[PDB]
Amino acid sequence: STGSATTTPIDSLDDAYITPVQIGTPAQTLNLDFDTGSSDLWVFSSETTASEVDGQTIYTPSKSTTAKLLSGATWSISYGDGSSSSGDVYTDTVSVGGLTVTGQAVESAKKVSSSFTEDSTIDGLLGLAFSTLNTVSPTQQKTFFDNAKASLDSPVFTADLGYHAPGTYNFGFIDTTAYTGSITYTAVSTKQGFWEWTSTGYAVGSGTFKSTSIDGIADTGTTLLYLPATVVSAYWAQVSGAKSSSSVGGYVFPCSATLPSFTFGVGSARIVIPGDYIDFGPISTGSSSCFGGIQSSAGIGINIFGDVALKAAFVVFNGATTPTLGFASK
Ligand SMILES: NCc1ccc(C(F)(F)F)cc1
Ligand SMILES: NCc1ccc(C(F)(F)F)cc1
Repeated sequence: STGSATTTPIDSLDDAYITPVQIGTPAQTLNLDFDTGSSDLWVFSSETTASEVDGQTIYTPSKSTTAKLLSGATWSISYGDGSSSSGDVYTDTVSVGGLTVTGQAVESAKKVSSSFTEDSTIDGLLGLAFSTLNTVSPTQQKTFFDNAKASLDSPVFTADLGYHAPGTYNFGFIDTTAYTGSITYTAVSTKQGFWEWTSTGYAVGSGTFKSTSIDGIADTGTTLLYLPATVVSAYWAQVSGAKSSSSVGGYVFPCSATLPSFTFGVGSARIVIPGDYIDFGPISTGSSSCFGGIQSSAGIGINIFGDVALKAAFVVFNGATTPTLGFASK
């Protein structure tokens, strides 16, 4: 079997992408944030503290004839940005673009952090990292991808994120019409539960390519590109007037500047991020200081190839017994 679903940016800056997901019988359609950096499928629900819901579409298990409460199971998650949520667990039927999984763990939020409440466009998250990171206790649960793997034509999914435009998540097949040239595959380490890989280096604009190993994770659930301080300093040094601002919390630049592209290596291949992808607009309404899309990972502890990098490529998440990541230009 296969599945295909359109994913849409939630705002004018591509801060996140939402994809419609059908849950329950009859279907309840929720717009979920597909997150290859986490492994919980959790949703706003009829059980969520009422004051913590502000416009989200909620999952109502009591209206689904296929929902079963997973007795005694709870979940609690904290994301690298400080957001968090927790609740109890149902199993139900979950469908993504024609691909159906029965008995999927659907984690019902009882409590969500403020950043989720204020995001009226995101009804929940669909985790696509490895199931070892799932937070359900006392019995760990599998991700949607792990549950679907056996019935998929090929144990893969692909991310084709758009720049200020819709894109596509495909499950079980590779669309050879969606990219140019060849796909370059690179080894993945699952030892931390992430889609973790090693980039072979970088270039700033038309500068010389620097061969150097950068270990990081492919994370559709993170907006920006977080790289080591040496690399990030080399990039912003090429933008007149750019500086790291402690009050803002990262590199800012004059909104009148033109940004250079950023190239990152995948084996012997190169993915080029156009400079416009790195502009995240004014730091406050009406400001002439703009926020940069490439930031330092020094405070994080791991390098993150977030949406800024991934949307410049066609990305294959190969969940074979030896997992790999594939990157192609598009
Ligand atoms: N998108 C999920 C996510 C968020 C943060 C991290 C961090 F910070 F731990 F790297 C990993 C994965
Ligand atoms: N990386 C996972 C993640 C995704 C979105 C959010 C937000 F935007 F809702 F806060 C937090 C954490």
